[PDB]
Amino acid sequence: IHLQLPRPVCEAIIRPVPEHRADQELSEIYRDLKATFGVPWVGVITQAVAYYRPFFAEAWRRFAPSAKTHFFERASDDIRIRSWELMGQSFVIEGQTDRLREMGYSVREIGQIRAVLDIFDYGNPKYLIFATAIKEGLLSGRTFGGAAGDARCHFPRSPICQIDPIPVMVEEHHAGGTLSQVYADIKQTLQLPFINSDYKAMARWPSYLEQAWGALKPCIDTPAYQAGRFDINARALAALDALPTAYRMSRDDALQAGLSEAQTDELIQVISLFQWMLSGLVLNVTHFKQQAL
Amino acid sequence: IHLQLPRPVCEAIIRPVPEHRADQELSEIYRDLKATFGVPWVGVITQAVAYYRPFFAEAWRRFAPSAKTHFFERASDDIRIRSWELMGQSFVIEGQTDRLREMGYSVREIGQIRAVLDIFDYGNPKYLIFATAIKEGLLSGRTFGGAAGDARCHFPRSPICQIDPIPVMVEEHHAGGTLSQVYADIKQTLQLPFINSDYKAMARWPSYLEQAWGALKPCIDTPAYQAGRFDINARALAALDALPTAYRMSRDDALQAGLSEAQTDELIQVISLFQWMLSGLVLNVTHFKQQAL
Amino acid sequence: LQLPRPVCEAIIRPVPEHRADQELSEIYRDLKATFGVPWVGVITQAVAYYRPFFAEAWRRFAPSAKTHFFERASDDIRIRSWELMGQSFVIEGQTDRLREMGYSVREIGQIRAVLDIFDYGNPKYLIFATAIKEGLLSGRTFGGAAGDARCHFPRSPICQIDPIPVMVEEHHAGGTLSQVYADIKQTLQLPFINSDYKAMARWPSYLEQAWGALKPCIDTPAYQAGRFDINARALAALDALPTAYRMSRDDALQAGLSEAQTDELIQVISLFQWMLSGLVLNVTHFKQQAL
Amino acid sequence: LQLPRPVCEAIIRPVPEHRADQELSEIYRDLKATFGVPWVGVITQAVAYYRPFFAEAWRRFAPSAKTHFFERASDDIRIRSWELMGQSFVIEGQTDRLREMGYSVREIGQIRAVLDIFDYGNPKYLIFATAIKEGLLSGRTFGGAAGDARCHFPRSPICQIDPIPVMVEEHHAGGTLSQVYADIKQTLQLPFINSDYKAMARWPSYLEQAWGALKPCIDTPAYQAGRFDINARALAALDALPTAYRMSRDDALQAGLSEAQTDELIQVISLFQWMLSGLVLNVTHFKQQAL
Repeated sequence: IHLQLPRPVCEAIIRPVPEHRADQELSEIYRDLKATFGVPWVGVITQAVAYYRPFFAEAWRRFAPSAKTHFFERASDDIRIRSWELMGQSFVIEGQTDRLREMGYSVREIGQIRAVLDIFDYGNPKYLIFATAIKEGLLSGRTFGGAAGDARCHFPRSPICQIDPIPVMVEEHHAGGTLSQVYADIKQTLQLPFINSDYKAMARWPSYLEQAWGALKPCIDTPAYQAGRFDINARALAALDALPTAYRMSRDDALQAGLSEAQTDELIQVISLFQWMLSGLVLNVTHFKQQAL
Repeated sequence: IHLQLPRPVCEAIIRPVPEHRADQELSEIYRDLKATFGVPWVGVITQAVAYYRPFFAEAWRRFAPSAKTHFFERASDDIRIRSWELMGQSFVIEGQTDRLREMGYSVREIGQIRAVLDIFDYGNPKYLIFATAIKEGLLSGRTFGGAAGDARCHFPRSPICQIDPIPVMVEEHHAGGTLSQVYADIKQTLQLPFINSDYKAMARWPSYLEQAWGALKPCIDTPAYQAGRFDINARALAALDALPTAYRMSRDDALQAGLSEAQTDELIQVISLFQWMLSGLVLNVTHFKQQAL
Repeated sequence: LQLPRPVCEAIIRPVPEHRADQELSEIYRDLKATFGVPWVGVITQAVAYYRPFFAEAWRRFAPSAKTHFFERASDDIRIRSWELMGQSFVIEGQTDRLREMGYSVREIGQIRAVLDIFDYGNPKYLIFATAIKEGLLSGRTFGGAAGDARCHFPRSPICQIDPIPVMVEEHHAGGTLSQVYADIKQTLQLPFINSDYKAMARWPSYLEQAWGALKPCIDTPAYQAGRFDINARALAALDALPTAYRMSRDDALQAGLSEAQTDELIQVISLFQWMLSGLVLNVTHFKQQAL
Repeated sequence: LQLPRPVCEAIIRPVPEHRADQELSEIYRDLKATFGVPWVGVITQAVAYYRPFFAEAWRRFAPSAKTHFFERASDDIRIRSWELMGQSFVIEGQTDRLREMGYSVREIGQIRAVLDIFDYGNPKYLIFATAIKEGLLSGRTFGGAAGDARCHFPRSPICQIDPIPVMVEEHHAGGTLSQVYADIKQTLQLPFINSDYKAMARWPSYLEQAWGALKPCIDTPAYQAGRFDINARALAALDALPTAYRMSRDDALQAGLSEAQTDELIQVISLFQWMLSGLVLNVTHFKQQAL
């Protein structure tokens, strides 16, 4: 009837290691991840995988060569583009700029809000593709990519990037009552046990987040949203298949790296949920950005 | 029975021009103020005076030579020191670092909170002395300072400073729900129609502000707080008398700058309230800082 | 295949960012923000002397600059340059030699990051320079076709616009540094020193090294062919601008320039436009050295 | 009054910030954050070679460094230097000549901000160097008296620590810059180039100018006398440290150094401690030139 991306089962407890808690050793991997993706934040996805640290270190080591490439840059960008395309076609997204002005937001402040949205509009596809690699590698045991056709695919990615500062994020333990209820609403509506970095950064401006989320919420899990989400997911799987450097990181690789059988089961649930989440997050950020046009 | 600083009458509307709204010309004055004070934010006191822009520009022009001096640095610093001294002596201020940890705050986060408190602990004395200059100059029509004394008083101040970026502040139009309630509580308790930059910056961590304000609130307008406040105000007055470069900015000077009689009356009420406010703010930040030791 | 240097008797008058007044600095900021780069090119500094033309040219060009199309066409020039220099030249790695000179791993990383700025940014300036020159010379209207709707989408968001890279300006320069600059000017046939070399000059012994290895490649047959190819890419980009660009001699008059000033501008932009195809190759060479 | 240069056979082995490993970098960071300065002095880079001693000495000195007393005593040294150079020399302004060389208002602003960094921080390094040296030479316990309780209060909090100043390192330098560096070494009797001159060297023509104006003042009678005075202030600051500092030869042994390594350290710190009184005067001179 319409394409619907099924949410996986996750009973595993999720234990993200935030940047402000990461020890020196973890922080160096975090630094490399941000420098390579060219983003100023470590994804909650990668924070959660990092709990299984030796797996995280090895999976990053193996994925990183592909992430440095022209191919990966383009594949990520094309997902941003597809999202923009879908949401523009399927939804009448009224602009919120006048409404924000009426609330008292100045031109500069709205500019700052846009800039925060741009960070995630750029970065999230990269996280989506990485999460997809981690999940599919664990589930299938397959070796992905490394076909090396067009030589330009292996060229270095477009070199510029913003890696500082970490965006201002209102963590759950920072948050007061009213903000906690918006977080609760987002969690329930999106079927997640965590608050994404994106929403926490928007929450630097609580009345903006309330507005932006309130306009998005009715679109969630409409047929068009759901079909679009499925499409974004398919794009991410297609990118995994075309990685310029082969990626393999199976259960046995996880065991080799020092995970137990039980941790590996747990990790599979954790990454599956994050991977599913990420196609939705891409569409959501696109919606926010188009609202603020 | 004990020294207490009378709150002036202000029925005039306060119209601060925030840094995110200031036009090009005002922003240049704002930049010079920050560079000269050595602080990363424009005070709400100076924002409110800036509404009367030709007065603000001429008053800053006349005060700036003094603010650049070794004297001003030392006099401001001595007010910080006096405040530290008074609050230490008069109150049993229990450390809140353990509670913050229990609430989920990391070592790095608590460090960031302290850094924010330091900005205001350093800068507020300077704003206090300036507001005192503006108020007394208008009320008295007197010429303050300019005495030949110790040549070293005219030397450049301690040269290092911190002027970027503007602290993250949760503006009233940013706030939602419970933060506005905390803001309401602060306004009513401190008898102010506005929220200070200091509390808007603490509000970056709403649960921290709630704790810090809760611990401070019972101290407000105890005899010891009030007597301390009076002493801080007295130091401010003494500093004005010893400015190394003479400052005069009377009603007549205000009229010559292009203010109307009615604007000058309004400005007098406005500055009087801020001047009064600032002795209290200094004690409050000291309290926060000692809590967070 | 060969790009002949144009004739330029006109004096070039860059307005550096550290001298630009408030109004001009606002246009400079917008340029940087849109291109997503931390520096104002000497190309745009020189055109800024003709301020009413500069402001209107930017006004007309900026809508295209903000697009996916522009991001991709600029990126494809960088890719092509990488491809050409890789195939056409044996470019020996210089990292070992840098280390032997006392450069640490972190310093070499810093040097690479400076190179990446220009590697990214120069194609954008090249296309803009091409737009200005051909607009003036031909009076034609370039681009503006609907075509693929995605071409008009906003470009890939993220950018680095601060700080301005540390540049050793000519009046900063001492004796031997002035001599490297003179050599560069002579060899490249330019009356000015590019931002690229000035930034490299923050590490004088590094600049000498890198320029040293590049210099014998300049104006070899393969370099010239490569340069011709890069120029052709810039012209193709201009023909496919998603938003129409027209800015003729007559438009220059309407913007506030006199006829004589327009004629001078034409000489100035022609020199810079020619220069930029070569700068792209040169930075690509530096970058491959530093691999 | 005169201040003799100590004998120093020892090789000085600074560990620069761009080479420091993770462990040392954390001490460097705490040093900068406590002093409130954006660079790690060469004094501390050299002592860092004796890392077990450096870590313990800093551990012992840091509680004093954090205080109101230390902020004031350091500041009073800056003031005294300002005072002395003002009285003892006719220092001609150089802003006009810099402008005439092509420096803009903003560039001269940037130059002044760099000088301010060292004007602020060098007295702190001087006092620390004096503590290390005298601790080792005398074996005494310095300070630790209660006295005025305000002396133990935390220092004026605000600080600029964030970007390391751009410094043209000796291996960055080529040609004529290496000559100016050699002149500085010979004139000041040092085997190294201070962070302050390396930062001024970001503008090579400015450094030549500023050094050229200072040089005839070096080791005149009024300069030597002022230097002696600055040294004596540092010694007084040490005697009044709010928290006791003891770090003897025996402490050096307990910290992990051998006896021979301690003998060498004593030579190294003695040379730096002597250098620092001179550096304070020099930066004061630069700063008054640039008014």
